[PDB]
Amino acid sequence: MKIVDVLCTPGLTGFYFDDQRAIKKGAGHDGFTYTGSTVTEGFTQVRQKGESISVLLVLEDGQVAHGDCAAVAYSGAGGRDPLFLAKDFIPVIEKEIAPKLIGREITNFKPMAEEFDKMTVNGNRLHTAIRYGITQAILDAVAKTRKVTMAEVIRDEYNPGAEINAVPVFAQSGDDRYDNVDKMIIKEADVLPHALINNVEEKLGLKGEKLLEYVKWLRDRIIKLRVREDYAPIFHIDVYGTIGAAFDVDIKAMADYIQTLAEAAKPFHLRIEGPMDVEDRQKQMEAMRDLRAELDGRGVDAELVADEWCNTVEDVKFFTDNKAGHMVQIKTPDLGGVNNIADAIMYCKANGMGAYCGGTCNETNRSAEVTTNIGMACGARQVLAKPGMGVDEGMMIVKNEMNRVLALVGRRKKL
Amino acid sequence: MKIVDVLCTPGLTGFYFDDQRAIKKGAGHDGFTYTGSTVTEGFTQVRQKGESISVLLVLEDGQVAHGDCAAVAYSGAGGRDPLFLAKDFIPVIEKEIAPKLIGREITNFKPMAEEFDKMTVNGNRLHTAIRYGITQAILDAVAKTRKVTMAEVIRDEYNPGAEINAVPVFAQSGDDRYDNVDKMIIKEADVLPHALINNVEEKLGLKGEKLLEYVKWLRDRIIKLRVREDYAPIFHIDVYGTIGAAFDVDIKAMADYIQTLAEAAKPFHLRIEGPMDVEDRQKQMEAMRDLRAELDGRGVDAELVADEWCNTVEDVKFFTDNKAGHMVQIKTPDLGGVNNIADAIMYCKANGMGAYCGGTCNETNRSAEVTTNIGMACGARQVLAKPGMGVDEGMMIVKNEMNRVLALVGRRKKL
Ligand SMILES: [Cl-]
Ligand SMILES: [Mg+2]
Ligand SMILES: [Mg+2]
Repeated sequence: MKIVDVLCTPGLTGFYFDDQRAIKKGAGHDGFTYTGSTVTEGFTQVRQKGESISVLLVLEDGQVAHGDCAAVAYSGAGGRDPLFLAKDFIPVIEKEIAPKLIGREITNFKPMAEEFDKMTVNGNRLHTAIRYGITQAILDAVAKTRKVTMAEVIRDEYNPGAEINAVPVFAQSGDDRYDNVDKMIIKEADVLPHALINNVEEKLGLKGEKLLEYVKWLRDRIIKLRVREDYAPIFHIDVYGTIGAAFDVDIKAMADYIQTLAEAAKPFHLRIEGPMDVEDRQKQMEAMRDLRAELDGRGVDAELVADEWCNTVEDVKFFTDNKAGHMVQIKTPDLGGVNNIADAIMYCKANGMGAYCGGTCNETNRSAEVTTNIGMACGARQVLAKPGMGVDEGMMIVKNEMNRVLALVGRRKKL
Repeated sequence: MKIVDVLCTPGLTGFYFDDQRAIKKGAGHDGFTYTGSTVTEGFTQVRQKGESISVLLVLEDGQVAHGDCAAVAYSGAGGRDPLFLAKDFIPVIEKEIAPKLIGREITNFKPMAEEFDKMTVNGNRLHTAIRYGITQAILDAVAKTRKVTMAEVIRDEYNPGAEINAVPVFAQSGDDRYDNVDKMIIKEADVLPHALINNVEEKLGLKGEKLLEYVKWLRDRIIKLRVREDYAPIFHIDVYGTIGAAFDVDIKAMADYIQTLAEAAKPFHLRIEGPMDVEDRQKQMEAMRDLRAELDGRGVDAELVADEWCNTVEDVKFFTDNKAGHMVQIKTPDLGGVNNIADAIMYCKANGMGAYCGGTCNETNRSAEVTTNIGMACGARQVLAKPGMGVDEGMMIVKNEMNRVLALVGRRKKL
């Protein structure tokens, strides 16, 4: 099957481009908007519409493969590629990438994805978001050519022989950590709520006392609201390094604190994302490794999820190798070509590291469908319900795709 | 080409099933839930998860057509089919419709959709949600057989010789009529905000003063936040009959009051949905017609959008024939077969009535893509951004689908 055409359309995402540098300097509030001057190049406002590029591969048989280019909300922030304005990046795809695809015979997903993930123009690598879209399109093209699900393609090429099963769906609440919890309970998230505990005083408490009461509220809320008695989701709470800050990164003091969180969470199981956030990757690994080893040596039944300083596939291998937490976050848009997600997940598996197949609230419905398929195929420990902060939509996009994929795969076994 | 297999999966939606009867009975808000006894049959809490049924037709070439069965959030309410629980209706599909689809030749969309729309079981019509889902799936099957967009199939069969263009996108705010407005301005909604003015004293104001003030605020908000000065969206406010109630359905008084909103909305054009809500369909048509008469005769360029008592295709024909409003809401989930959306729009356009291609917050990402296609094909006046109350997600689904479909058609025009 040849590719005969390549179309690009600009688009929306499930959220916003936020000027992080402006927000961290003290950008004020006004309704759903931020105020004051923009700090980051390219921004016209501190908050503006998040953008995507839909990449369409017209196939020889007339089918159309579809992937979406997207970046995180903090597009163009520290250590990221420039603000992903479709206007700036459609011309690159149309003049540098499309001619490399038109007339190409569709081969396996792995080699083609890798070619396009590493490709250079003027000796310079492609914007992560473009690699993200183009490889999603390529995966969808392989799947359509072979008449199977994207999951199945990824399984064949990255996880030979394995079963494809449902993956636990993790929902994120943002600051509305009470109302969106209700949403998640009612939509039966397998993992919840993130809770956006990004403030020591306001959100954690100076002694961690606020999060402690939140965990108790959360446990009770589930017991009260759940339709089915046997619905028992896993707690996943992101403390943006505030446990570290509130306890001066004292390994033992953090673990003692975390133990009381666990006591408060029971009967439910507790995952804490980003306990600490220290000053370099080496020392983040060490602090995660040792806090895990502390928790583990004492038999405190809480898991740590890596985030801060764990970005690249190389990072994923580094945190994995060194058991720097119990779960490593695989950051789908940041990794560029979606083949890297599968590589990263499969490394985690091979080394017994829990794999959180993540994403951004600022990507699309399509990009979410694709990476869900990857998550399923590689047996990730959980996948993010995404995009958007509405919760319902993100859960629907991700779980419905999961459900249909399992239906189709199961049909194929009995043929 | 035939359909070779049918798969049904249970799914989520962008929203919830709410027991409307209980909500009117006085169910108290608690977080994102409602307290107390359910009043409607089949409900187990006053708010429960929205449910969908993804319908997949496997065709003999190995492509998979996908349609989503979905109902309104007030599933099971007055004049409605029973609460659309997946577990209740999947077996109906599997037993009664799958055998009729497996082995069926793909001919044209129109006769296939009509057969399945009007299909009976033990003498009784099928649930509107099943008809909704099945016909979507059929439409997609037809498109995939012909290797064209869903829009092009509908254009070919209902709107011959027409171009397919972008359609104004309308966003709903729900009660958060302030912050969600900000969203819509940042995402550049063509029509906004709905505003859920569903209460006389709290929302409209007794003498209309609250809506008037909200209009003023809305106008300033757009001028305040718009990225580019020539963004001039259309105001569309739903008032749930309350202008009728506050002004004793007096035509002159209502005409006078909308004139003031119109004046307060300038430079922005205003549409008011459901100005009144009377005792029966006949008196509803008359009030709509006479109110439009007054405004038109007085040259107040503000429009009236029909809703209440305008439900089926005969109703849309009824409101069209008697110029009862300037626009009519085509209620996509409620109409069953999606072929009926095409018939209703095209009637409206043959007789110079605005066609509002609607939907629900409680349908799916897929149903929204499909009916968006129908809207474009028949050249609707506007389409609802949907599903979900998040706003961002429903705008992305609807508008990103819109842009891709136009890119594909434009390509086909140059082939
Ligand atoms: Cl909240
Ligand atoms: Mg984190
Ligand atoms: Mg209405």
